[PDB]
Amino acid sequence: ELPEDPRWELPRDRLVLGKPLGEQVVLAEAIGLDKDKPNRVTKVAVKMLKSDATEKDLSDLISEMEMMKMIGKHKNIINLLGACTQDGPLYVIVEYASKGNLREYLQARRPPEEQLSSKDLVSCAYQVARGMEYLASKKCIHRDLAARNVLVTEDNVMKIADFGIDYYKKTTNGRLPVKWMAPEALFDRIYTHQSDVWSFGVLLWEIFTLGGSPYPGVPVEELFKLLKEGHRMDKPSNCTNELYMMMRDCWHAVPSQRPTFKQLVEDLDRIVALTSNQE
Amino acid sequence: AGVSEYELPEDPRWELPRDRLVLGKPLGEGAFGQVVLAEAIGLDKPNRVTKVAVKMLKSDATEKDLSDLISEMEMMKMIGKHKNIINLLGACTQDGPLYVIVEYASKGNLREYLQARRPPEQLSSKDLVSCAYQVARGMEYLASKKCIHRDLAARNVLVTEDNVMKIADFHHIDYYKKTTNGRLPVKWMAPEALFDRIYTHQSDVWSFGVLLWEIFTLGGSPYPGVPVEELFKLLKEGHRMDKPSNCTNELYMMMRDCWHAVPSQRPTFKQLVEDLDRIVALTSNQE
Ligand SMILES: COc1ccc(CCc2cc(Nc3ccnc(NCc4cc(C)no4)n3)[nH]n2)cc1OC
Ligand SMILES: COc1ccc(CCc2cc(Nc3ccnc(NCc4cc(C)no4)n3)[nH]n2)cc1OC
Repeated sequence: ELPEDPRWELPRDRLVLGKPLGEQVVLAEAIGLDKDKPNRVTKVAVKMLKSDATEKDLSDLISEMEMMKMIGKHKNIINLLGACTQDGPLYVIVEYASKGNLREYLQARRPPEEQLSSKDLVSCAYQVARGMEYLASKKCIHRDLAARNVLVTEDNVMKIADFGIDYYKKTTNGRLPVKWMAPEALFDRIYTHQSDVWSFGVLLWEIFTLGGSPYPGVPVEELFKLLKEGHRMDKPSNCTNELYMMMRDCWHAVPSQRPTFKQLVEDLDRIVALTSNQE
Repeated sequence: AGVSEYELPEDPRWELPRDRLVLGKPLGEGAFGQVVLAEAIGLDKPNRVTKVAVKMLKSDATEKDLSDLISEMEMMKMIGKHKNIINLLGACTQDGPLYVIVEYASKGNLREYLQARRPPEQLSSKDLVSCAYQVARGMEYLASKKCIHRDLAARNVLVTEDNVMKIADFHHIDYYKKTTNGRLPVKWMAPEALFDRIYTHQSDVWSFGVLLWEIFTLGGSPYPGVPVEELFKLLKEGHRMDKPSNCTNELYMMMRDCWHAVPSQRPTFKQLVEDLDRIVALTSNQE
């Protein structure tokens, strides 16, 4: 049996499980998630263990939930809304983002859903930096910050997910997560907020290429050689010299010299206000 | 070889006496040939010196390497003169090693020329389109003379003192073989040339598109860190190199057109020369 936390506990008859969202996370409807409004349904995402899970997988899911409780609420992160911990499988209830991951969102909006202006792209970057600055302020290190791990809501709000290793392992889309990793995290296994800033630099590149794949055709061994040579990704087209300078600053060889998330948030705030929405 | 082991046939139209050629510093070398800087005393008519490039065999060459050098010289005679190609000026074929005398381009290859001029002799957007126009004009002439290049890349384009673009070097090939700079020549090859060994003027158009990419990236390296096997996989997926920064949508559409999967759907060198001529005239010299 699991211990019961009344702040977060939702009765099981208040949760209507729906279609799976991805491979497990399912779409669901929560009845009266808020105690003050018991007659309203909220579309939510529910994370649960599969039938083949072990006692280690359960402790991992519990730890993720406990971590989300400690971190607290922020507009630019996927927030915890509740849990079903008693008399049945553990359900971790989180915010639902209907427009999917940021990579897919940007790809679907490439020129021939709707079209994104230059100001909208800088706004995505600002929102992600904002969420990262909050997570860093809570002493949290992400370790896999990428566009695939950023979710977009119905109201186009950016929300960071999975915040709370074999180099040759590939993702579902067939990409290599090492391509987002700072050299000190890759070669010395040193993970800091500065190593996440390097990953944010790769994320900025993904935004301004509208869901572009980093280093296409490059295997792990060749990437290690590019990083050792001090190779850096090329300036995307439809990217200012100022935004490319930001990416390059995030990719400083010396971690202490990279900008912080606080600086990135301030710079991005000023750039948004100066960026045209007319193209 | 056809008596060439002991003596070469004469061609008085092109023959320069050996005492009228002063061999100088080497410019570069391959597996069995080499290129040296030289001074030629009175090429035309009479006593003035011209700085020239001389191609000759290395001391380890075979009869096959000699027949290859002879064939290159004979091909250059057939092709004729054009401003945007390295032209034949003469030869020393009798009583000694074969010397193939060609035009000297002092500012080196286009890849180095563009890299040395990256911002910190700056080049404007009109200068870049002008390089592209000049290469297309040289290629249009070579194609009109039934010459298929097979290795059209910025490394094989030479730049003279007056900034004129001149094309040089106009189962046997190993895909895994690298250049001096450490690049893979397969990254310039058309898919039909790569997968079906079909070489045409349309396959050279594909290479010109990769050359256009090299110009607008100011000597940028195509597909860095990509091995041969992965490149084959990118081409099979219909992957295309990204639009460089400081490159118009019109010039990127030109590159993409050059990279059409169907060779008949690619522009011809005649069409590229016409398009580039119109673009140059409309391109600013102010940036
Ligand atoms: C306990 O740890 C987690 C905390 C939060 C999440 C995100 C839950 C979620 C998913 C969605 N919206 C969509 C829309 C379209 N497609 C998907 N696919 C599923 C998917 C993508 C990612 C990123 N994570 O799950 N989701 N909103 N909210 C997943 C977590 O575990 C992997
Ligand atoms: C019959 O085949 C050829 C016909 C012409 C040539 C080019 C001759 C030449 C070289 C130069 N100027 C410089 C300047 C700086 N560095 C060099 N490097 C030498 C080099 C580069 C390439 C391309 N070919 O040779 N050359 N001007 N003119 C080469 C040929 O075969 C390899």
